[PDB]
Formats: sequence, C-alpha cells, structure tokens
Amino acid sequence: MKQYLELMQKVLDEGTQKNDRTGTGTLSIFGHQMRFNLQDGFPLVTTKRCHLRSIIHELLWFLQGDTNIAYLHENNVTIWDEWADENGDLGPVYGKQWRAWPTPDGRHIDQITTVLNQLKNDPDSRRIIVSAWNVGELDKMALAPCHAFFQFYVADGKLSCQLYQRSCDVFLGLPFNIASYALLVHMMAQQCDLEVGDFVWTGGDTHLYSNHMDQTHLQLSREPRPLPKLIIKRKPESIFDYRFEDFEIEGYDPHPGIKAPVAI
Amino acid sequence: MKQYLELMQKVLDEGTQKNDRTGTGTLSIFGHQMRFNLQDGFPLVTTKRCHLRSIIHELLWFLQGDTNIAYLHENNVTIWDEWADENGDLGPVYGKQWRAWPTPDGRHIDQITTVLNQLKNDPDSRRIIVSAWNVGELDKMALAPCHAFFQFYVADGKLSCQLYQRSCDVFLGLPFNIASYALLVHMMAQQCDLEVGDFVWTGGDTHLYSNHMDQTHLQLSREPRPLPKLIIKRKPESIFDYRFEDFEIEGYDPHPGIKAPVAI
Ligand SMILES: Nc1nc2[nH]cc(CCc3ccc(C(=O)N[C@@H](CCc4nn[nH]n4)C(=O)O)cc3)c2c(=O)[nH]1
Ligand SMILES: Nc1nc2[nH]cc(CCc3ccc(C(=O)N[C@@H](CCc4nn[nH]n4)C(=O)O)cc3)c2c(=O)[nH]1
Ligand SMILES: *c1cc(=O)[nH]c(=O)n1[C@H]1C[C@H](O)[C@@H](COP(=O)(O)O)O1
Ligand SMILES: *c1cc(=O)[nH]c(=O)n1[C@H]1C[C@H](O)[C@@H](COP(=O)(O)O)O1
Repeated sequence: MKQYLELMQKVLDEGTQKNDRTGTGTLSIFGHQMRFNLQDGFPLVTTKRCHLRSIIHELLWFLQGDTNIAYLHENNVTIWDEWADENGDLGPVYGKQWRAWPTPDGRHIDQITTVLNQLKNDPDSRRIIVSAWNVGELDKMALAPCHAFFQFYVADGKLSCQLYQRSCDVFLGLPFNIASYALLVHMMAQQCDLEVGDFVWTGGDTHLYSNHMDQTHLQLSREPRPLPKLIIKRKPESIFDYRFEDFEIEGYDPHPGIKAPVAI
Repeated sequence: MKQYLELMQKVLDEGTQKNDRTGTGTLSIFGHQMRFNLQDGFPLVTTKRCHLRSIIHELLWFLQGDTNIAYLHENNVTIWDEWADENGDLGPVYGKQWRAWPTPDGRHIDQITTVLNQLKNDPDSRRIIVSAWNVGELDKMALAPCHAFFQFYVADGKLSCQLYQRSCDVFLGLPFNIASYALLVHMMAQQCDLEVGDFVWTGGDTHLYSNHMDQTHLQLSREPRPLPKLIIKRKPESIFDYRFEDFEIEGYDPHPGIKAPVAI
C-alpha cells in the first residue's frame, strides 16, 4: 500500500537506533498517522501476501472475550504461541478487556455492547471508545496491548474509527493490525446499518527490527496493486454471531510472501 | 501558532455539521495530528491572549492527585466550576487516575511515579504510558477525560510525548491543553536530566462550536507572533514539589483576547 510503503521508508530515513526489550535492536520513529478511506477498498497489503484466516480468527477470538489460544489452535492459528503459558493462557489481554473490564467493586463492563448501543442510540457521542489499557491488570498480561485504544465516529451516515497503537512492528504486526480493524469497522457498520468511513491509524513507537532490513528493502521495490474488496456474505443476529465462513475477499492479487523471524 | 491556525482552517474547510451532547452544535473533523518541537519555543498561542496562571495551577492540581476545586479557588482559577457539585467535587477525574488508579484487587497505581521510574531506568521502554480512561469509573466522573491517554519516548537524549485527545474544543480547550502538556514535558525532562523533544498532539473528534464561528474568523485574520520562552528557576526534589513561582514566561506579546461562551 502507498501510505504503508511510505512509512516503511520514513523509518529507514529517519529512524533512531534503539536497544529494545528483546535485545534485537530497532530503527524507530515516534508519532505517525495514516488514514484509509474504506470506500476505496480493503486495506490488505498487496506488496506481500497476507493470510486472512489468522487475521479473522484472532478478531472473532477477541469478540468472544477469549484469552486462551485453544480456540486459535482448533483453527490452525499459531500467532500467539510464544507468549502463552503452559496452559495456553495469555492473561486478561485484549479479549477480556473488550468484553469484561473488571470494575474495582467486582462488576464487569462490556465495552463492545456499550459501543453497539451508543452507535444505535447516540451516534453523535464523542465517547464511543474501547480501551484495552487497563492499568490495574497490566502486570497480569503476557504482553502489554500494542493496539490499546480505539474510538468510533459517525458523520453523514458513515462509520469511521481511529486506533492508537503504542508500539508497532512495521514489517510483521502493522499489515495485520490494519486489516483486523478495517474488518471490525465493516462488521460494526453492517450491524448498525451504516456505510464505512475512514480508518485512522495513529502509532507511538513505530519501528523496524534490525533483522528485517533485507525483507524491508525487498518489499520497497514492489509496486502496490489495486486494493481488494471485502464481501460479507450474511448478516448475523449480532456482532458476536460472525463465523469465518462469512467473509470473502475479491480481487486480492498480491506479490509473493516474505518470510521473517519474530522478536520474542 | 502556525499549526493551531492550520487546524482551525482545516475544520472550517472539511468539517461536517454535527449535533452534540451540549445541544450547541459543532463543525467537526475526525483524526488529526500535529507536532511541536519544544526547542523552538513554548507553544503558548499568540493570536489571542492566554491566561497562563490557570494553565499552571490546573497542572499542579492534577499532579497533586486532587479532584476538588477548593485548591483552584484559593488561587482564583474558576475553569472547572460549571461541572463541580455542591461540595466542589468532580469525581475521580484526571488527578485521581494519574496518581491512584484503583485496581480490581484493592491496589492503587501511581502512574506518574511509575513513568518517572521508567524514564530513569528503562527509557527505551515502549510502555511509558499514563491513561485517564478508567472504564470502571467513568460513571463517577463529572465529565469524561478529553485528554485521555499519553505516551513518553526518549531518543538522542531528548524527551518527547504524544497525547491522544478523544474530544477537542478547538477554540477554548485546545490552547490550554497544548500549553499544559508542554509544561509537563519540561517538568519531566528537568527531573530526568533530559532535553525537551517533541510534543505530538493527536485528536479524535476535533471540533469548533457553532457559537465560536465569529471569534474563529477574527483569530484567523491575525499573524502569529514569535513563541515565548519558558524559564524554570529551580530544580525541586520531586516532580510533585513545583510551585507556581518556579515558572517564568518571557517574550510573550500576544494579540488581544477574544471572549467566547463555554458549552457545559
Ligand atoms: N516482535 C513482535 N512480537 C509480537 N507478538 C504478537 C505480535 C502481533 C501478532 C503477530 C504474531 C506473529 C506474526 C507472524 O509471525 N507472522 C508470520 C507467520 C506467517 C503466517 N502467519 N500465519 N500463517 N502464516 C509471517 O511471516 O507473516 C504476525 C503478527 C507481535 C509482533 O508483531 N512483533
Ligand atoms: N465545551 C467545553 N467544556 C469544557 N469543560 C472543561 C474544559 C477544558 C478546561 C477549560 C475550561 C474553561 C475554559 C474557559 O472558559 N476559558 C475562558 C475563560 C478566560 C479565563 N480563564 N481563566 N481566566 N480567564 C477563556 O476565555 O479562555 C478553558 C478551558 C472544556 C472545554 O474546553 N470545552
Ligand atoms: C504488538 C502486538 C500487535 O498486535 N502489534 C504490534 O505491532 N506489536 C509489536 C510491537 C513490538 O514490536 C512488540 C511488543 O513489544 P513491547 O511491549 O512494545 O516492548 O510487538
Ligand atoms: C474536555 C476537557 C479538556 O481538557 N479539553 C477539551 O477540549 N474538552 C472539551 C471537549 C468537548 O468539547 C467537551 C467535553 O464534552 P464531551 O465529553 O466530548 O461530550 O469539552
């Protein structure tokens, strides 16, 4: 994608060498924003082949309020293996926080249901937010939330969404996160009889791992192709009733995949 | 300021009319980002006279972990009166979340202190965040946090900071919010013996109220003056020991003030 490849280059030209948590070494910038008119097509990277099943199941896994990789395994998704404990648990990560944010007094808040109701009863609201950054449970998570904060917006019958990503792996994580959220907006818009608007991506520590340099240079020399089109084949009774089989992607003709190691 | 005036013009150029909570009506855009290099000067608006006294006292108040307006009152600051109750309380807003975010297990987290410790011992951490968005306590707050989430970053011996403001009153709130956070970066940098870097502002629902239109065009017809300079006359033992008198603003020659009604 145009703006993705532009960021990829910005990191190379302006990045600062940082010794990170993993001890791998990164080239990073702080503060960046991108916008994606979803009307113009689904923002699934074409300069390299991405794989929907991993993106879709993780998202459905989230909406379920699940924090154990069991579900991801029944479905052949291995992305969260290196951080799961002996029993497959990751702690109160994304899913738990989206569906059951524990109040100080023992109650639980369902941010997704809250959001749905807001989009239906008070679309002008400036408080339609979902936060995964629960400070009280940070120490109990296998890895702190990278995509930590998102806000929805409605204007002219269109649904937009802005995500705040505190930490971003430009090569590996980014393509994933962008598609994952674009997909949620489409699911949100369908359940709220609204058209899709923009997907604004805002990042904090945006970096390129030092052992991804070759793959990056390889990716930068490929011309981006027309973005595909997402087609939702059914309208479930609720946002929680979506199955993998409901999503279809037309016209995705990407350049071959590029393999790269994950920093643990 | 240049960046500020460009934002105002942007809202006017591509804003959509939206009804809001206060029943005033707004002109609004979603998602925007700007940057202020603190080395260039203190980002205090010059196209209209700002009352720095209120800005400073609010911040010291925040850092004290206070949520009652008594303090602001004994220093003649009245910016929060319209939302306080009979006893002057605002509920567990900014001050409380920053210094004592209540966990589910009975603990309380001092986000400000943990950040100071992170800047000192692990400045390369991609988790130096303070969040005022406490889902479990939103219902107890007089007004939901506007400047809701912020992240620090270190590079080349300079301290930067990015703020996510979910809702922005461009005319009234923004000039204050920009100055407040810049001041904080200066305070943090001084305690960690770091130089000031960039302040990055990011907005969700960025808007201009309908009864601010005349004032907005009046301000836009002005030429920004050169930025003021911030001088701190002392280095206190802790980030919590600063006094009003420790700050000195020099070279501030703004255009005349412009009055406008606040939407409650
Ligand atoms: N330092 C780092 N640690 C992380 N922990 C979790 C994430 C984001 C989720 C994620 C996990 C694994 C991959 C991955 O490892 N992706 C491979 C496997 C290929 C594949 N995935 N599914 N089928 N084939 C690839 O070549 O795209 C991609 C995203 C992540 C990251 O971003 N970077
Ligand atoms: N819809 C709206 N509601 C809000 N509640 C809290 C805020 C931000 C804090 C704030 C409160 C009052 C003023 C204000 O009303 N500022 C006046 C008084 C002038 C003054 N302040 N102190 N001495 N003189 C002005 O002319 O700048 C500015 C910021 C705020 C906002 O932004 N907009
Ligand atoms: C985290 C998870 C995700 O979905 N997206 C991402 O890009 N990441 C990346 C950021 C970073 O490379 C690593 C997390 O490390 P840290 O907690 O920021 O130190 O995964
Ligand atoms: C809130 C507080 C602040 O520090 N600065 C701001 O700009 N505001 C503004 C945003 C909005 O105009 C109003 C809060 O209302 P709502 O919660 O968005 O409905 O004050």
